[PDB]
Amino acid sequence: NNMNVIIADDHPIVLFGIRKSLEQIEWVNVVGEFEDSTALINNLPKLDAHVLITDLSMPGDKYGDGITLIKYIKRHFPSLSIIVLTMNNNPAILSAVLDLDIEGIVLKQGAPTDLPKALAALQKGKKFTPESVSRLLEKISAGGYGDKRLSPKESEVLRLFAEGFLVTEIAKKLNRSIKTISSQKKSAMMKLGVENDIALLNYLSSV
Amino acid sequence: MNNMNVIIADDHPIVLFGIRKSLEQIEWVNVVGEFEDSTALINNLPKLDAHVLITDLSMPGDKYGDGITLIKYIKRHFPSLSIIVLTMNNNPAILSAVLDLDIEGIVLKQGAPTDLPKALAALQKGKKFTPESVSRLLEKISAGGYGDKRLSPKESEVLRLFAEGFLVTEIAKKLNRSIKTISSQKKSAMMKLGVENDIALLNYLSSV
Amino acid sequence: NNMNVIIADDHPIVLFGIRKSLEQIEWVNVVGEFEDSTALINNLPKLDAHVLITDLSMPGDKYGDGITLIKYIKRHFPSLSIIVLTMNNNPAILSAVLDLDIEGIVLKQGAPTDLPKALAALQKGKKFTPESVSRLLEKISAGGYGDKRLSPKESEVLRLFAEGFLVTEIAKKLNRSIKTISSQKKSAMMKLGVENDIALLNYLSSV
Amino acid sequence: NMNVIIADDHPIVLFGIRKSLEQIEWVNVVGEFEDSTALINNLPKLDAHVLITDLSMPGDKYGDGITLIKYIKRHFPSLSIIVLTMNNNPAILSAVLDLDIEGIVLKQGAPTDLPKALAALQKGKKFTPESVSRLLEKISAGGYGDKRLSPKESEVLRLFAEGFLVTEIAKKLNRSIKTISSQKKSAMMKLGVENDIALLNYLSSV
Amino acid sequence: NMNVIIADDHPIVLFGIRKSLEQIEWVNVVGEFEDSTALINNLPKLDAHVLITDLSMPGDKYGDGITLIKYIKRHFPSLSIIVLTMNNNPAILSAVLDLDIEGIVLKQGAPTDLPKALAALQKGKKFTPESVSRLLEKISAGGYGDKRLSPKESEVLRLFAEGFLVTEIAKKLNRSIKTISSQKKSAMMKLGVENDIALLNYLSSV
Amino acid sequence: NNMNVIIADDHPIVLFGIRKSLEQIEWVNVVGEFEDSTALINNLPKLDAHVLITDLSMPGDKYGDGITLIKYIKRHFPSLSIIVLTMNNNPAILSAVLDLDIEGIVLKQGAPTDLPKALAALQKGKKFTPESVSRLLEKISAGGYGDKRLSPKESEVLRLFAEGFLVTEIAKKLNRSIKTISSQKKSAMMKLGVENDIALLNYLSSV
Repeated sequence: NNMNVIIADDHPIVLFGIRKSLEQIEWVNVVGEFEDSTALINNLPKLDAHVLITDLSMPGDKYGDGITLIKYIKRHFPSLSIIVLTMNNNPAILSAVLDLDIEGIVLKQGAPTDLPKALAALQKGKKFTPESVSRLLEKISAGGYGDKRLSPKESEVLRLFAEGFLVTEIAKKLNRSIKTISSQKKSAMMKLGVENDIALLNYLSSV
Repeated sequence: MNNMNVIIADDHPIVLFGIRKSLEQIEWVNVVGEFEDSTALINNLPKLDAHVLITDLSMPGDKYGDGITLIKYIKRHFPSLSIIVLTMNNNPAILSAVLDLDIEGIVLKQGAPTDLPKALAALQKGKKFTPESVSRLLEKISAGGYGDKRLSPKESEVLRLFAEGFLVTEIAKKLNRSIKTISSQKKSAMMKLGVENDIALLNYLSSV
Repeated sequence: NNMNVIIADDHPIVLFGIRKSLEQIEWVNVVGEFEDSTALINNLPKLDAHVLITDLSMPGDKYGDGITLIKYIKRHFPSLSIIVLTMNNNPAILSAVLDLDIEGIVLKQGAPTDLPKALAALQKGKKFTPESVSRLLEKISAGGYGDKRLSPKESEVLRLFAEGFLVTEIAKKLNRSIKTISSQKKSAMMKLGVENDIALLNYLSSV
Repeated sequence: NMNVIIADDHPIVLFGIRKSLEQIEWVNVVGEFEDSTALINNLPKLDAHVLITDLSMPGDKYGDGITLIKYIKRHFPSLSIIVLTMNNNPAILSAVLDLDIEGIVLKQGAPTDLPKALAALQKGKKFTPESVSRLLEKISAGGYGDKRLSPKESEVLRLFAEGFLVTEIAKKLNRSIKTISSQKKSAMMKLGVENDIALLNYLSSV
Repeated sequence: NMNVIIADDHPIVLFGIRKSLEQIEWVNVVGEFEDSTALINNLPKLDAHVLITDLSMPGDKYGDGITLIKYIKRHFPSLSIIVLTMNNNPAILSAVLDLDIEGIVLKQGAPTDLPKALAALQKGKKFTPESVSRLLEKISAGGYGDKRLSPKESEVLRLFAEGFLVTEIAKKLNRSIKTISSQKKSAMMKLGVENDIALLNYLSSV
Repeated sequence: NNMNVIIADDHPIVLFGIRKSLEQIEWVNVVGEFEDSTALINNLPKLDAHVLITDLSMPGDKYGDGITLIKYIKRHFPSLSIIVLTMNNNPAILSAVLDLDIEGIVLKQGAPTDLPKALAALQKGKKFTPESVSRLLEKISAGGYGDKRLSPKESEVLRLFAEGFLVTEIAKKLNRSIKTISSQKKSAMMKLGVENDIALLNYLSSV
């Protein structure tokens, strides 16, 4: 079946390569290309397509930036399928994009194979997740904070610290020394990526 | 001042004894129970002739929670009880979290000889007690709960766009500045927030 | 069938009155009597009772005051059926008590047969609402704020005022005089029981 | 330089805005509107992301006042908004600031406030003039007035909300019926409520 | 004058509605549409009070059915909506009424219903025809059907949702396994669920 | 690290088997054995226990039944780790018990191997889920409604039906024959376990 597609990307060289790779798929018909979000949004009403392939970092000063722009397109064009094509390999960005409930994400890194597969899955009404995305979602598998998971003893020490126990009181409670629990705490702070107690306690309110 | 019955709880037996002796020198305060652990405190609360509890944060007990969670538990299960938290913990985020429980007040132990009687007096006049020391520690997280040195408008915008999914290079193009300037404003922002990597920065920014 | 009943009232003559009144009903067995909520709550784990008859003004050092005590009993002893017997005839109080999902309210100003009817309805698995309680609920029939409902014109004036229009600007838009809109505004305020514009705006912010 | 759109339906006030912005070299007015429908319909094509707008603007289509501003915020989220208003009511000004916008400028306030607001916006900062802050002091006690409820007043209201009749509050707090009736009456005046149903609804929110 | 927009992709129905409204002197038809894209794209331009629209209108942009109606409500909040539909499923009609629109008119209901809907709108009131109310009585028992769950059926379902086996329920209630199984079957038939998993999911999300 | 344990079960073969299994572990002490929920709740405050091994369907009505009793125990003794033992092999019950956030579940077949593993997992800090539980959860692996997943075509049909398209109008929308769509709807209704359009729509509204 014939699928009408719109491309939105502000990197001319990437846009060029996407156009060329979609021209070799006979059932894909490109009906628009845009370099900023104002032109994209203002023209979506007049173009017959229900697939948008879009990046995250488009310029424009009306309809929001990045994830907020994708949310905006979703709410204002609810029948439009969205594939996000991005160079952002940060795990927390990718999972936040997947929380929006869109067709799929394609990393520009592994993209020669993935974009045609994403479009194939879309034609069959399925979502697509390439190996290169689920690989990066494993780096936030241990509680959303990293590859090195907190040990059971580290987690208890941070739990008591978040409950209002000072290090000496944590030492007194679990029978270990002050040296031991100081290092179990320091170890845990390094894994979470935090430099002081204020920032540690803030971080633990979230998760 | 009218006569006021009081219950005291602290896991340090020497401090518990000390608190009792200080309060026995005040003729309008009468201590009717002392506890070392939270299990015995909770199990005895139903029978004790008092509705004012002065309590620690670091009590042992394997049953009703510990620290802030234990205080929550006491509030829920004994909602007429007035609670003063008497603690050594000076960490601002712990203090504001205890104040969010909507209790009578916090007394820091270093000021207890004068502030603990003032807390009990404020309770009789139906007002909360927050000593100057506690107010000043709360000022060390006055900028968005993360520190005293606030993010500049330029730093906030860089972080905002980073949270939206802009890479540093794309923020530079967006804001029309160099990659060196954006990288510098980001590094400064991360230091003020006290975060060391991007995963930590983005999890932190999911709160705001 | 027989029914075990606990009574709680902090007025000694009323507590005696209730016990004695129920003494006439052969199938009612009074298994406990309380003057304060602390003794009541401390004995509920031990007593086998289907029903608690209680007022709202009991003194108590521990388990809450009034409605909060009723919530407490409903939460911590979830099989206990509750009849609230109260002198409080304020419609918002009675409404808030009925929202807790109890057997029913009986007024101390009620009919001689109201409390016996409530107990009888409970045996049949049904809630009881006395006629006197229904008439009091009619006093807040119009949106919870009173008996006299806001007119369409009054509501439009308050809407525009809540959205930030001055009375002079409401006159211009609605094509009416300042006197007419002032009068409709003054009328709306009297129906809501509100004395100044700050109170009016805070009231409209909630509902 | 900064392009700007202006929306106000009082030509006298619109001249004062256009006059004071003519004095500022780095501001360009690229759009002027008198109703909200024309404003909203043209925002997609206007070469500006800064709007100076009236609160009480005519317009059948997209809402009125605070609701209109929320509508603009939602449909154009990158737009910075400065609200120009004749309304001096503290609760209204408070509710406009809760929208999270660049700021409010009063028409009655000083003539340099709008230049300052635009200058603040250049630096990424909100602007709140002294005239707005002065008016907000009128609701500094819990958003209901200038005079705070005393501890005794608050306890009386708390017990009333729990279902204690005035007679039972008196027995509970060991005081006369006229004392707590007086404290209740005083509390109701500070909140601005005339009867018990209004009082009890007010206490459910806060 | 009440300006009206009409939207239906069945031409027989679309021209029919035009004729129906031309008989009423104070109604002005300002637009006619066969799809939701053209409808939504022109709503900003057209000055209209009311929209008469069906539920199954084509369009690949702004949503389908109920979602299209919600979309129109959010983005054009002054537009009164009358839904004209051939769908007479009570759960659909109930869900459409929950949107807070002017009304529903069934296409197989009487030919005076649409004029009566427009007349009611002009007086500031909602219109619900008797044919719609009759269909709503088919889900009167808790939104699930005509026949309400008995007290005993509800007791059995309650224990089953708590994790009790039928044999355990029988023991607890001093009844036979067959009696409990029969009360369960009967309850499942009233609810319209065919297996235990569907029953539990149905009971948990309610 | 001596671990004090309470057992709550009214089935004698199961109670005996649990105690016998725990007798073999040197660091385990049984400090309570209860055959009804009221005795259990009344004695929880005065026993020094970290772990509760409890039955899902114990007698006693005072504090709730089943899943509701477990939530009640959780809220009133939040530091108490809970292992639920169950004769109920219904997948939807098991997932609802797991949603309570507890140490784990053991089926009735797991008198020997499952409890020592669960208790070892608990001492180390981790949850435990036996193979026998996982195997039964596979029966609801598709969306919580079964093991036969709705196809994309089926899901698109149901989505349009929930939005208020008649079957005739779904055929026009999707450009398929009415016969194909009726067939797709029927098969989708079978997978969900619903018998009429009202149940289907309520199912699609809620979950």
